[PDB]
Amino acid sequence: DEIGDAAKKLGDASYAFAKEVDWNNGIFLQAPGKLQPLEALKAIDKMIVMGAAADPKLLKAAAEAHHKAIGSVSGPNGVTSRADWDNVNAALGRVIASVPENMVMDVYDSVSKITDPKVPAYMKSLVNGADAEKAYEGFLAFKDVVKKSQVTSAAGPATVPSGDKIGVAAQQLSEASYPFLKEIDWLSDVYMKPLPGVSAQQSLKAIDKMIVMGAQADGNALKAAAEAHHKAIGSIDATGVTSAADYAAVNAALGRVIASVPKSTVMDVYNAMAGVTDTSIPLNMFSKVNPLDANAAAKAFYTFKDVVQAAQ
Amino acid sequence: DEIGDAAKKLGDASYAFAKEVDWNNGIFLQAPGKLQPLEALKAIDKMIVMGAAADPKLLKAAAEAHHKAIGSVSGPNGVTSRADWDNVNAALGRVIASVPENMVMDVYDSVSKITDPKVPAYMKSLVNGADAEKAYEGFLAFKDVVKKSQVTSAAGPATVPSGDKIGVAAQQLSEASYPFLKEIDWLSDVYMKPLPGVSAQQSLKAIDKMIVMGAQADGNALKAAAEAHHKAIGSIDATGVTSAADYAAVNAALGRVIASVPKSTVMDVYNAMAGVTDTSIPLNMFSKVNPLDANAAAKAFYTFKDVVQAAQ
Amino acid sequence: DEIGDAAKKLGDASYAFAKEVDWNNGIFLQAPGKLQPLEALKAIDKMIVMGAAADPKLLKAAAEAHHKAIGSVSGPNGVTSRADWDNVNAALGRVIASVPENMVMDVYDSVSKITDPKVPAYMKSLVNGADAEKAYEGFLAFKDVVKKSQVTSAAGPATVPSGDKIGVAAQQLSEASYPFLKEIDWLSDVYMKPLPGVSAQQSLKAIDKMIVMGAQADGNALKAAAEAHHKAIGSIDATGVTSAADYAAVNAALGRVIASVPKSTVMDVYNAMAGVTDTSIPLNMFSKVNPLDANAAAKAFYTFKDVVQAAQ
Ligand SMILES: CC(=O)O[C@H]1CC(C)(C)C(=C=C/C(C)=C/C=C/C=C/C=C(C)/C=C2C=C(/C=C/[C@@]34O[C@]3(C)C[C@@H](O)CC4(C)C)C(=O)O/2)[C@](C)(O)C1
Ligand SMILES: CC(=O)O[C@H]1CC(C)(C)C(=C=C/C(C)=C/C=C/C=C/C=C(C)/C=C2C=C(/C=C/[C@@]34O[C@]3(C)C[C@@H](O)CC4(C)C)C(=O)O/2)[C@](C)(O)C1
Ligand SMILES: CC(=O)O[C@H]1CC(C)(C)C(=C=C/C(C)=C/C=C/C=C/C=C(C)/C=C2C=C(/C=C/[C@@]34O[C@]3(C)C[C@@H](O)CC4(C)C)C(=O)O/2)[C@](C)(O)C1
Ligand SMILES: CC(=O)O[C@H]1CC(C)(C)C(=C=C/C(C)=C/C=C/C=C/C=C(C)/C=C2C=C(/C=C/[C@@]34O[C@]3(C)C[C@@H](O)CC4(C)C)C(=O)O/2)[C@](C)(O)C1
Ligand SMILES: CC(=O)O[C@H]1CC(C)(C)C(=C=C/C(C)=C/C=C/C=C/C=C(C)/C=C2C=C(/C=C/[C@@]34O[C@]3(C)C[C@@H](O)CC4(C)C)C(=O)O/2)[C@](C)(O)C1
Ligand SMILES: CC(=O)O[C@H]1CC(C)(C)C(=C=C/C(C)=C/C=C/C=C/C=C(C)/C=C2C=C(/C=C/[C@@]34O[C@]3(C)C[C@@H](O)CC4(C)C)C(=O)O/2)[C@](C)(O)C1
Ligand SMILES: CC(=O)O[C@H]1CC(C)(C)C(=C=C/C(C)=C/C=C/C=C/C=C(C)/C=C2C=C(/C=C/[C@@]34O[C@]3(C)C[C@@H](O)CC4(C)C)C(=O)O/2)[C@](C)(O)C1
Ligand SMILES: CC(=O)O[C@H]1CC(C)(C)C(=C=C/C(C)=C/C=C/C=C/C=C(C)/C=C2C=C(/C=C/[C@@]34O[C@]3(C)C[C@@H](O)CC4(C)C)C(=O)O/2)[C@](C)(O)C1
Ligand SMILES: CC(=O)O[C@H]1CC(C)(C)C(=C=C/C(C)=C/C=C/C=C/C=C(C)/C=C2C=C(/C=C/[C@@]34O[C@]3(C)C[C@@H](O)CC4(C)C)C(=O)O/2)[C@](C)(O)C1
Ligand SMILES: CC(=O)O[C@H]1CC(C)(C)C(=C=C/C(C)=C/C=C/C=C/C=C(C)/C=C2C=C(/C=C/[C@@]34O[C@]3(C)C[C@@H](O)CC4(C)C)C(=O)O/2)[C@](C)(O)C1
Ligand SMILES: CC(=O)O[C@H]1CC(C)(C)C(=C=C/C(C)=C/C=C/C=C/C=C(C)/C=C2C=C(/C=C/[C@@]34O[C@]3(C)C[C@@H](O)CC4(C)C)C(=O)O/2)[C@](C)(O)C1
Ligand SMILES: CC(=O)O[C@H]1CC(C)(C)C(=C=C/C(C)=C/C=C/C=C/C=C(C)/C=C2C=C(/C=C/[C@@]34O[C@]3(C)C[C@@H](O)CC4(C)C)C(=O)O/2)[C@](C)(O)C1
Ligand SMILES: CC(=O)O[C@H]1CC(C)(C)C(=C=C/C(C)=C/C=C/C=C/C=C(C)/C=C2C=C(/C=C/[C@@]34O[C@]3(C)C[C@@H](O)CC4(C)C)C(=O)O/2)[C@](C)(O)C1
Repeated sequence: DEIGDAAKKLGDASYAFAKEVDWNNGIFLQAPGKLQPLEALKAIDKMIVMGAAADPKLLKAAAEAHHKAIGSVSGPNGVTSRADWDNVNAALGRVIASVPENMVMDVYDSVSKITDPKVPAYMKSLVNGADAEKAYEGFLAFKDVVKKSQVTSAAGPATVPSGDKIGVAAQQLSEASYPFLKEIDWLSDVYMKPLPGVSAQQSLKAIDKMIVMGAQADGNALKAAAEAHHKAIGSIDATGVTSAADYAAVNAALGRVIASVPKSTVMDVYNAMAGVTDTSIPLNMFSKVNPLDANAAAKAFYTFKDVVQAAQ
Repeated sequence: DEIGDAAKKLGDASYAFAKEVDWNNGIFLQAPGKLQPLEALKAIDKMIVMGAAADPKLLKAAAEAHHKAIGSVSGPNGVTSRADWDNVNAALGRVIASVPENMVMDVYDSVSKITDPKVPAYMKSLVNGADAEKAYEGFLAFKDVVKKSQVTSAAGPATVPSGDKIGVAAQQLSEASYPFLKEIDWLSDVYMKPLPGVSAQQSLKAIDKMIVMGAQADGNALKAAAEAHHKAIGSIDATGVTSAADYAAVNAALGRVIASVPKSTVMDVYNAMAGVTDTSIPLNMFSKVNPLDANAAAKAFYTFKDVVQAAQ
Repeated sequence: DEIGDAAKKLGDASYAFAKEVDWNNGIFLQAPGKLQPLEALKAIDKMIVMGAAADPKLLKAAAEAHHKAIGSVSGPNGVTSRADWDNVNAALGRVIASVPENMVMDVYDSVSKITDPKVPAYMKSLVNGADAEKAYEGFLAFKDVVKKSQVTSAAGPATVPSGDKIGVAAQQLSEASYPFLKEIDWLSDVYMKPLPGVSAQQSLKAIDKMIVMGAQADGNALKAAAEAHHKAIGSIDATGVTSAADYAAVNAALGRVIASVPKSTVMDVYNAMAGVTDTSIPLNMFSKVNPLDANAAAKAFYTFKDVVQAAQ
């Protein structure tokens, strides 16, 4: 199609740059400058709004393209194959075209507000400058083709079930675990400390299982879950804690996402995460909160997941 | 006997409740409400007084019953068999009957002072309420049978060597290690942080080795060691640290306990604990004290254990 | 030779003491009293000056003697064989005789300033006192033989290369990593916290690989690298951080040391260190600094090592 043809031209312009980027650099776990959690949350919110508006089948296809790209990584910089680079870019271009321009620009603007002005020059300094310049000229041509195809209005929101078994169970989980939620330091930098002993390629294989799960999940359930997180961001207090009602709606929506893929897909995520998560990480997190509230939350989670399991 | 027959009736009333308690919940590592270390120490002291007064052969038998019960645990909640539930309850009833009523009530009163009033309702909320009520009615009938057999005066105290090789060596250990003892934060919540990567059932198998060791140990030596801890609690300062003299008496008494079982029984404890203790736990503890005082204490310990080893 | 013959007499006098010392005690990782980092750095500086003045072939031979001695360790206290004790003492005596008396006395004076006056008595208390006294009388006789052979003036400095590929690359590494260097707490006691789960004998086998590497490295390159550290100490600020220029000269000098042994010698060090370094140690260090500056330093290091690798 037009975007796919344009992605091939973009690859001609940009794959030399892609091969030189060191994708295994740990810097990409960090914020693009000083960490500003609530300012960053505004940018994530714009992304969540955009993802909720995007065509669910095109989001699926873009996830699938990234899964395939992970399988073709080679060499010391972690670069995917030329064909997969193009396949990812085409799929993302189709996603971009499925939402109105203002939603895309809102992401750009909100990310630019948290990005240190010196970040582009530092990134470019690690690669061949002419190749980066050629890649960017390629991007500018590509986005013109994307815009030609781009919708001018956003699709409406998802339907939200009420009183289903997961929703009822989520109320109980949320009441039991909100004290724990309120204890957690949502503004900490700890979430960007690296996983001890885990290479980027090993992390990527765990992320892959979540990408695969996303591609399998029900698109309407995913959309509704994104919408619930947008609501929740809007209701935070000064410490970043969402309201109790919005938390419960997040838990219900995520339970419905879990139940929209088979057990094996979810266990693949869990098992891959278990392989990369040092056992001191849960201990460190637990140690920062009230231990009674954490055990109350965990007991409630293990009860809730039985309701999800039955629905799944 | 009368208590054993009553324990069978108690089991008819209470085993349904036992099967539904989630014995693998980590909450039981935590204080029953907000941690109040010096108030809890008062409760532990009442337990120590009671244990020192109890019949050593009945304490032994109760330890043995728990060892046997650990072997029959099954199912997702960690419940022991019906037969072993009864065997534990009978053995504990005999222990209770071997001390005067006031010592038992002193434990109840001192634990009640640290227990949040909402704890019973939270526990009951996790199980079938009718079964918990039936279990408690069973307990009330059982305690009447126990009371009929209960002594009215406490048995006398233990015999204690003075100037034996272990006692002399304990003086040296204690002088070398009291600076370390004083450094430790006895009022911290860290001792209730869980063992990373270790399930409740794995921890239980390590605890089993200590229960086995207690069942083998000399009852008079155990009694004397309990009495030494009661005295040591009496002399604590405002930070919880006992006097140097009472510390030395504890070390001597514990050395005599160690030497009252064979080497293999003690090494079974050590090896099981090594299997559940993350190597960062000793480091974390060491990092909170003066490193010279910790090495002085450790060197003194490894000297002391040679005297214990020879006596053993 | 005269020093070797005298080392045999020293061994007759001191090996009984050596067998008694508990060389596996962790206390030797710690400062000899309260840690005083900048005062200790003055003593290290005197050792660096002395090492830079010492005969490089005799330093090599003394490193080799320690490598051999590690291989003959036996028994619970970690003592090397009698023959290797003598071989080490003779080799060290020859090193001492290769520098002027004032450089040796300067080390003694600067270490004595950081050593708590009670340290000698505590060490002696752990061994047979008569054997320690016999060993010290032996040392006093030995040092008289060493002095008879001792030079009266210091050998000259090393040649400092300029503009070689390693030096040019070190400029770039140093510019990129100086922000990280400035963040590190150089005055912390953390560097003397022990390695979790690693015995002294396991640590010793990792140190052995560095001793072997030192014995193989170019003596002039080692000398120049010592001299660069002496200069860097001279330019420290109140937090202990050397100047940017002296840091760059250290990096250049160390790169030349690395490139003066084959890759396999360096990888033997790395692999042995990987076997004794808990993966939480890099995380703990990373967590104390700016994560962007640490990743900038690391990316620059992995670029720099490619230049070293080509030269090597
Ligand atoms: C249902 C559900 O769960 O959905 C989930 C789905 C996902 C996908 C997983 C997900 C996500 C992530 C999302 C949405 C990411 C969105 C990314 C958007 C990127 C936008 C970009 C780069 C935009 C721009 C705009 C630019 C403009 C450049 C110029 O105008 C400038 C300034 C000046 C002009 O003179 C010239 C110009 C050159 C024209 C530019 O250069 O770039 C999320 C949040 O998890 C939700
Ligand atoms: C650790 C490791 O190894 O990770 C490996 C992981 C993988 C996945 C295997 C891998 C890979 C591939 C990767 C990451 C590819 C990333 C591609 C990103 C593509 C982004 C695109 C196209 C984004 C946009 C945004 C657009 C915006 C367009 C507009 O806003 C613009 C401007 C101006 C408006 O006026 C009009 C507009 C139209 C609204 C657009 O048109 O396009 C790799 C490299 O191997 C690394
Ligand atoms: C199209 C598109 O946009 O896709 C995007 C969609 C998203 C959603 C935005 C997105 C994402 C994120 C995704 C998918 C996240 C997935 C999360 C999965 C979580 C799974 C969990 C917690 C699983 C488990 C399993 C457990 C098991 C526990 C037990 O068995 C254990 C051990 C032992 C038993 O004795 C008891 C037991 C208790 C039974 C547990 O405790 O937990 C992504 C990547 O961006 C792609
Ligand atoms: C910086 C900042 O301020 O950020 C703010 C951002 C927000 C969004 C506003 C905000 C918030 C709210 C947040 C994060 C809420 C998070 C909720 C997470 C819910 C996750 C759920 C339910 C996941 C699961 C996984 C499940 C797995 C189930 C199974 O695998 C299990 C086990 C075992 C299998 O055998 C069977 C199975 C069924 C397969 C399940 O059943 O459920 C907050 C707090 O305000 C912070
Ligand atoms: C570009 C940029 O800046 O992006 C920014 C974007 C954001 C969104 C703003 C952002 C953010 C915030 C994020 C991701 C927050 C994530 C928070 C996660 C918190 C996780 C917690 C608490 C986990 C746990 C696990 C626990 C386990 C407890 C137990 O298992 C334990 C031990 C032992 C068992 O016996 C009992 C048990 C009870 C079961 C616990 O107790 O707690 C950030 C970082 O600012 C970056
Ligand atoms: C030598 C040596 O080392 O010994 C070691 C031995 C051990 C065993 C290992 C050891 C230990 C632990 C010990 C001793 C534990 C002791 C536990 C005691 C439990 C006591 C209980 C539950 C008592 C009560 C009392 C109750 C009263 C209820 C009522 O009166 C109430 C209010 C009102 C009435 O109207 C109705 C009523 C219903 C009548 C009740 O309901 O319960 C230790 C410390 O390590 C020392
Ligand atoms: C992680 C995991 O799996 O752990 C597993 C570990 C095990 C061991 C295998 C296991 C098990 C079994 C367990 C824990 C059993 C516990 C039993 C407790 C019994 C307690 C008893 C009888 C206590 C008392 C107290 C009494 C007090 C009586 C009086 O004070 C009363 C009232 C009133 C006074 O006026 C008169 C009095 C007479 C003075 C009494 O008469 O009796 C299980 C379940 O499998 C879990
Ligand atoms: C009837 C009744 O009431 O029973 C109750 C009685 C109690 C007492 C109240 C009770 C309890 C608690 C109990 C039993 C506690 C037991 C504690 C045991 C501690 C044992 C220790 C530290 C053992 C070791 C072994 C070590 C070995 C070290 C070395 O070998 C190593 C690696 C390598 C060699 O090269 C050098 C070495 C240096 C030689 C060491 O360093 O330490 C309980 C459970 O309540 C039951
Ligand atoms: C909250 C609060 O305030 O609490 C307060 C409570 C108190 C009680 C008042 C208090 C206090 C004092 C305390 C805790 C003192 C603790 C003393 C512990 C002593 C433990 C000893 C000796 C244990 C052992 C184990 C041994 C093992 C020996 C062997 O295995 C070894 C190695 C190797 C084998 O080959 C041979 C072997 C021979 C088998 C041994 O020889 O000895 C304090 C500080 O005031 C705090
Ligand atoms: C190029 C390269 O790689 O260099 C590296 C090489 C190394 C070797 C690895 C290295 C190193 C370490 C170095 C140099 C260590 C130096 C050690 C020196 C020790 C000196 C000693 C014990 C000196 C003395 C002096 C004493 C004097 C005693 C008396 O006078 C006193 C007071 C009073 C008189 O009345 C009696 C007396 C009895 C006469 C004594 O008793 O002891 C370094 C730094 O890494 C650099
Ligand atoms: C964990 C573990 O197991 O580690 C194992 C590691 C090994 C390596 C295997 C091992 C071993 C052996 C070891 C450590 C041996 C150490 C030997 C040290 C020797 C030091 C010597 C000779 C130092 C000096 C200093 C001198 C100074 C002389 C003068 O200044 C003096 C006074 C006075 C001036 O007026 C004149 C002077 C002339 C200037 C001198 O003449 O001599 C062991 C024991 O097995 C432990
Ligand atoms: C004669 C005399 O005086 O001798 C004395 C001389 C001295 C010098 C004073 C002395 C000393 C100290 C010495 C020798 C120190 C030696 C330091 C060596 C440092 C080596 C380092 C960091 C090596 C590496 C290797 C790495 C590998 C990384 C990778 O491969 C990895 C994993 C995976 C790939 O995919 C990518 C990769 C990135 C390629 C790395 O990242 O780092 C001593 C002991 O006193 C003796
Ligand atoms: C207390 C106090 O204040 O102390 C003050 C003390 C000072 C000295 C004044 C001071 C300072 C400065 C300091 C410490 C500087 C430290 C510099 C360290 C440089 C280390 C280097 C370059 C090491 C290496 C190792 C390399 C390995 C390369 C390879 O193995 C690699 C990877 C992979 C293989 O396949 C190939 C290979 C080629 C084999 C390499 O290429 O390089 C400061 C900060 O002021 C503090």
